[PDB]
Amino acid sequence: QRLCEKPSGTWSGVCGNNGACRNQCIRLEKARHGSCNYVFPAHKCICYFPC
Repeated sequence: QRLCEKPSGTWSGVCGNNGACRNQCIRLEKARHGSCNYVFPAHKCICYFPC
């Protein structure tokens, strides 16, 4: 399947950005991609790792 997502463990609380989220996942969680996905009813930071 696609990239296997992993809930940002370096992030906390509500999320309001995709880039800072992505960037954080890149450097801190060593993720290749990241975004602020909308897991209803809230936006959560999700890092993407090569699956």
